[PDB]
Amino acid sequence: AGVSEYELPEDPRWELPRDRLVLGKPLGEGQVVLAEAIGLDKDKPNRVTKVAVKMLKSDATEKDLSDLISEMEMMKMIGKHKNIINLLGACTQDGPLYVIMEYASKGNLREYLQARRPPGPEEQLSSKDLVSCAYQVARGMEYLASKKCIHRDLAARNVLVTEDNVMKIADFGLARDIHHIDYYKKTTNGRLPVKWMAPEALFDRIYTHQSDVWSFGVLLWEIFTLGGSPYPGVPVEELFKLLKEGHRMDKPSNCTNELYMMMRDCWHAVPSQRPTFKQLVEDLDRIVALTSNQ
Ligand SMILES: CN1CCN(c2ccc3[nH]c(-c4c(N)c5c(F)cccc5[nH]c4=O)nc3c2)CC1
Ligand SMILES: [Cl-]
Ligand SMILES: [Cl-]
Repeated sequence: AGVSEYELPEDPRWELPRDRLVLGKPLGEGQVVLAEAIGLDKDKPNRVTKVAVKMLKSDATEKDLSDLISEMEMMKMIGKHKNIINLLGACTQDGPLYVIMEYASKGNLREYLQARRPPGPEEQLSSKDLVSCAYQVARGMEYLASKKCIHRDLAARNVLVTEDNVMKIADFGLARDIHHIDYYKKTTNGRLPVKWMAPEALFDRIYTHQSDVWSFGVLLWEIFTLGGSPYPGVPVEELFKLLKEGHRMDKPSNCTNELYMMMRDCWHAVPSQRPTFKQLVEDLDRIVALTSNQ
């Protein structure tokens, strides 16, 4: 097929033999599939680990390859954290590139939240559990900011949830060209990504840790609305006009004034005035401690 024009250098720190990998069902679309890995840890060769594997489609170009490589190398550099999707290994030699990453069995946080809305098929979440989820997501972002990583698309759809209900930030290492970002393309739930972007990111294409903090304000809103859709019915130009006039979303029905205040602070018009992720981690810690299970 032409796969591939260049040569991939080997990296013994991360390489896994291809036959140690037992590929399973598609998880999403580069496409990500569930797989079983035999002997991921080279001191325990007879255990399988469920993992997710990212790979190129048959249609891919040298550019897609380069992008996937960039994400893998960024992930090597950023190192490990409980609340991000971690690099586990890679198959780079003698065949298609496979990037092996942590598997989150309950899927993305948006659907996870929606599936637990009171009926009108699992159980409802307590206030404490919602705040704990915000807290975990903030800890992940604080780790990434400390490693000088700007996410640029933080949203519930890019938070994954493990078997053990651990929140893990995903897709922080993607290489995208913000200038070819089409404001009109929609997500696969049908929503417009532009609704998570800070105004200076939106209008001026300036991406900072402060604009990530704006996005985290929107994610908080998602959490306390149980996976609700920001600015429903609103198209891109009307959104621009809302933001230019200083509109901010209403306080979700079940949500304390302290948490809504946290949201509004994340949405400060002056970026320097927004809290940092470190501050959010401390505030959410205290609030988790003061929130009832019941
Ligand atoms: C009934 N249940 C619904 C939720 N279920 C589910 C659905 C989709 C899912 N995608 C991932 C997943 C990624 N998409 C992913 C990535 F795109 C990059 C890096 C790591 C990744 N890890 C993942 O674990 N997990 C999923 C679980 C399992 C079945
Ligand atoms: Cl590490
Ligand atoms: Cl979404």
